[PDB]
Amino acid sequence: KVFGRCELAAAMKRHGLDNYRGYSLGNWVCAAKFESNFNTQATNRNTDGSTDYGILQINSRWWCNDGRTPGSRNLCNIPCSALLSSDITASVNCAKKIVSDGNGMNAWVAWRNRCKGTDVQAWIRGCRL
Ligand SMILES: [Cl-]
Ligand SMILES: [Cl-]
Ligand SMILES: [Cl-]
Ligand SMILES: [Cl-]
Ligand SMILES: [Cl-]
Ligand SMILES: [Cl-]
Ligand SMILES: [Cl-]
Ligand code: NA
Ligand SMILES: [Xe]
Ligand SMILES: [Xe]
Repeated sequence: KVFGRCELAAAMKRHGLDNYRGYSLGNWVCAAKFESNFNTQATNRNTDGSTDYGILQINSRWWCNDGRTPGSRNLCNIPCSALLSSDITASVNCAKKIVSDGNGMNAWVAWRNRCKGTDVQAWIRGCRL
């Protein structure tokens, strides 16, 4: 599923991401925009052989199990496929673990490079919510 911006904002809000660990909803929407272009099915292979999954591009090195990332953990206790669902619950739940992990949203390289420090509220501007 490719979310619309406002539709994703709504979904993220519903799932308790707005201001989760202090990160306003625009941060999450922005991160999702640049991580996946709001596409729940987004996948990207990393050079280390791990893969990033879903609307927030959660990595199999730590967070999910894909059966093909040797020595990996599965800290969200989920198959990485769960992260590709049109329903964002698993992505959100895993994102919450990630962002609690100590480096906050810097875990998401696109957030750090494209969202951090920017007018992230623009991403939820005009949305009803
Ligand atoms: Cl957009
Ligand atoms: Cl915001
Ligand atoms: Cl991540
Ligand atoms: Cl497996
Ligand atoms: Cl694995
Ligand atoms: Cl684990
Ligand atoms: Cl933080
Ligand atoms: Na893993
Ligand atoms: Xe991929
Ligand atoms: Xe998400």
